[PDB]
Amino acid sequence: KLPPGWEKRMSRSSGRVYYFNHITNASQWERPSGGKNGQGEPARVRCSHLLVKHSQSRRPSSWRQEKITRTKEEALELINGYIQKIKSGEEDFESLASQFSDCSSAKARGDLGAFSRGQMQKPFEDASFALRTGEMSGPVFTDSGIHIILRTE
Amino acid sequence: KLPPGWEKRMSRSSGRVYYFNHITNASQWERPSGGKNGQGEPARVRCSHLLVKHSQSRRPSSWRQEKITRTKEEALELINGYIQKIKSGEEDFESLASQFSDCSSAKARGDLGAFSRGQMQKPFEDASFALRTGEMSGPVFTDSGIHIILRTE
Repeated sequence: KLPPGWEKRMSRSSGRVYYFNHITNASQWERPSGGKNGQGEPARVRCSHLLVKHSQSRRPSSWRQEKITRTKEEALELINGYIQKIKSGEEDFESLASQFSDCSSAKARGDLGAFSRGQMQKPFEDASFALRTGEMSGPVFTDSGIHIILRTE
Repeated sequence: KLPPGWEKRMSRSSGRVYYFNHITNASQWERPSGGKNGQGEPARVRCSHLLVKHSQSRRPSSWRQEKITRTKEEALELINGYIQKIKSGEEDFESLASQFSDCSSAKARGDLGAFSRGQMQKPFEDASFALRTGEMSGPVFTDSGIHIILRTE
């Protein structure tokens, strides 16, 4: 039981039990399922994303700044903060992506349109295809930087 | 702190702590916020809903059945099951609304379009306007029956 990549975990040095997805890096308190079988993954998905680059990005530059100097660590710090703000309900994905995404797609509020496998960097693709409609990933690491992915279709 | 209608609660006879919204009846393990002030509520929203009627509905009839005979209790049982299935990620709101909503809007996968205050039954409206974009309510009781509301805009 439990959909692809999902496993019950516990925070280190704590008694907090949650569910974590090994493919999307998403964490949630809620059990990810309650049967459907032989479903596989979708052949095509539509996602939006929020990218936070760092000094180690293949191209450490964006519409936000000519030279990204933040470290991988600081980038992750920011990504976790954005995820926290979205999950709290205080800020929505689209407004945060429009303001803070280091990807040009920020102009379209982070929307990347629909795509199939073979287009995006492997970890990005793996996470995108492991998300069910409406789900949001955790921190996804690619050569571009760190992403938060939202599956819209 | 905590947005409109939200309060930290605990399940009776248990140690399970969660957050509950008194206006939308939504329950979640996640703190609903992490500051914005003087925000009020949106003047217009767009929502989708899934209605489960019961024998006490003003009009106990729908495209699903000429006579709804289920009790208020059974209707609530069903609504809670749908909320559970959506939160698990096993089923999405639109497909469930298309199949089980007793409202004609089922034809549009539950979409009601955009609206302002003064159009919908009071409890429905109160819940809709207390939802932030993307949020889903808990069981909302109106004269029509019991609803699950999803704010899309």
